[PDB]
Amino acid sequence: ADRGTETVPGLGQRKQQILNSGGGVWDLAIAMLETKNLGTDYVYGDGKTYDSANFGIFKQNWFMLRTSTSQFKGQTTNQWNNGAVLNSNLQQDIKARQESQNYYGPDKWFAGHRNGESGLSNPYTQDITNYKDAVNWIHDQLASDPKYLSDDTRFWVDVT
Ligand SMILES: OC[C@H]1O[C@@H](O[C@H]2[C@H](O)[C@H](O)[C@H](O[C@H]3[C@H](O)[C@H](O)[C@H](O[C@H]4[C@H](O)[C@H](O)[C@H](O)O[C@@H]4CO)O[C@@H]3CO)O[C@@H]2CO)[C@@H](O)[C@@H](O)[C@@H]1O
Repeated sequence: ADRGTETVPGLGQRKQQILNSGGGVWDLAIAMLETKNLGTDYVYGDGKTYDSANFGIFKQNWFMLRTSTSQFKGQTTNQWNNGAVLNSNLQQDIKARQESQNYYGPDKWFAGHRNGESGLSNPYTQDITNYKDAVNWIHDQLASDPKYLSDDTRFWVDVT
């Protein structure tokens, strides 16, 4: 199916760490879609390099990082490995994503997070809206009962 639910034993411990490190429910929804374990132990850079490499629990790409975060603004494409610090600093990870979205606004943040630099050309394309929709649905689920902020339930969407 398009979407569903699964139990990830222990995940509620990591949910609470995220919410105790400056994250909000909206951040948890984005992280929940990105990885099953709310973790950073996917392949380095998510298998990608330079502006496309992904770091942190949200799999933020280096283009977004270097253009919209206080921690990385001004840095170059070639400096992309600097983003890896987010894989082991959850607070900086959370802070960077929030600053990125507060720099670009939600719509353009979605576009550049999903489609990189070329997504900023038009944030309202269907592939971006599909991603937006998925994060909205997961947030609606987490927001429907406070238990979902501390139990081991994961709401997932297959964003084709
Ligand atoms: O694209 C955005 C974001 O996606 C990330 O991957 C997600 C993926 O989007 C989706 O949420 C995925 O959920 C899995 C889920 O964990 C279960 O394994 C599930 O299974 C099956 C399901 O139970 C049903 O039986 C269905 O009919 O068949 C499924 C397959 O057997 O399937 C879901 C769909 O895959 O979880 C991953 C994260 O692990 C990342 O790719 C990220 O980079 C990305 O930006």
